[PDB]
Amino acid sequence: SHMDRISVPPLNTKRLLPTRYKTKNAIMSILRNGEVVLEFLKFRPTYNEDRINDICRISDDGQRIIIYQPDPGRGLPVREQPPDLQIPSGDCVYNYDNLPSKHWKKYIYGARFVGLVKSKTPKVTYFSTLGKCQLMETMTDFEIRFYSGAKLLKTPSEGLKVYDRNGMLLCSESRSLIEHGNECFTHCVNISNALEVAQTKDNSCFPVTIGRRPI
Amino acid sequence: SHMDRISVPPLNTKRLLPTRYKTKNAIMSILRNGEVVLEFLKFRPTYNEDRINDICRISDDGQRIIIYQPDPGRGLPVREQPPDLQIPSGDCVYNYDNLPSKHWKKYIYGARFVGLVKSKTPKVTYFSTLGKCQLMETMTDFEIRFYSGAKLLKTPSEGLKVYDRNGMLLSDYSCSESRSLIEHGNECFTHCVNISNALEVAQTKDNSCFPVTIGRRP
Repeated sequence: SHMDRISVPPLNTKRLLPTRYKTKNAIMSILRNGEVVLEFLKFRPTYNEDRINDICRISDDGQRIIIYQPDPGRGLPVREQPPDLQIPSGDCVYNYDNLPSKHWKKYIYGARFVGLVKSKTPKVTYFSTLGKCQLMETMTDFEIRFYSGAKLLKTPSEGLKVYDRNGMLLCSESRSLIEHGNECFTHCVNISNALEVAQTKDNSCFPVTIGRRPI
Repeated sequence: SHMDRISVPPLNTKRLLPTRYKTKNAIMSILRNGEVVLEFLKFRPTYNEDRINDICRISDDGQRIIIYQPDPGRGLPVREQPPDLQIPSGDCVYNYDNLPSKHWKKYIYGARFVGLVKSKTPKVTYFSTLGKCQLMETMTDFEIRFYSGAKLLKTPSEGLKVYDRNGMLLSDYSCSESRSLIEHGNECFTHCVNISNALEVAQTKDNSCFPVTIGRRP
């Protein structure tokens, strides 16, 4: 039933570069091979330090999941990268369509970490007459760094905002920058749609950069 | 472990009106009192029809959960309204934090149900110079019915979709017309959000500020 399948769509790390992000509760990595590794931490007085409590690896297309607890009861100490993957024993290998519900929260955490990185990864970059425009891989996040210094931000929750170089939210000059922002956004979206036509499995069309900073 | 918990926060039916969804495997209701009632169905040859196998009731702040399994094995005939049955024992009354994982699928299903309702419930309606914009209770589902006939939809689940005057989905924005629809989308969405934000200030427990409609059909 529609009740036995997780809420998020299967994640995927298309065009996302290696990155290692760390909160107080988790280390999360996108690896060179596109896989997502989540190392959830638990502080262990016994060792007086964070320990890797459990690990969730997710394939670059979101369909294959491995979830286990390393050395249960104590886990592993934190290193500069996630631990290597030991050959799976089977009962720690799940897939997207049958992932049990008790593991959905971890998977959703991965989807969200991937969402974040996608929201900061430029897919189309364009030099307008007024500023450097960047459409992110999410197709919704977008910003312009104006040569003057101002900045326009478009996000899925607030819409378009514009700021001065130090970050104060500016006002008829705003009407001008905002209008230019809409225009660039649409151009970048059109560039993106246009380029999918030339895309093949062997040859990519992104990330793309058009024009250059004037002088 | 913190990651070994239910995958949705507590639901809530704030400002949702009564409603009833029928799927092949459940009947889902939001009652007048704000309660969610999920009726799980299963076809039973012995009766030659679908029977209600079990039931899950969830309070309006998502904090109370009651699980029934009425007339076990046999179930109940489906009715057009959910009946408020006897609870076998106090063991069947849970709260959100202690709900056992064997019932998370049910709860999450309820929370999804509620999200569907919220995504179709207008919270801010604005009549612009170009269309009727509706920002929904989710704060992220947004649509404009342009007076000219175009339509623009915005959801977290599908990004942006824009339909020309002829009801055709646009694949790109080449003409001055399509580019103006996308632009109005952004401006009107920013405004409805600002309206939502500004109104909260006037909100109390005695008086509401939503749903709100600004202006009118030209």
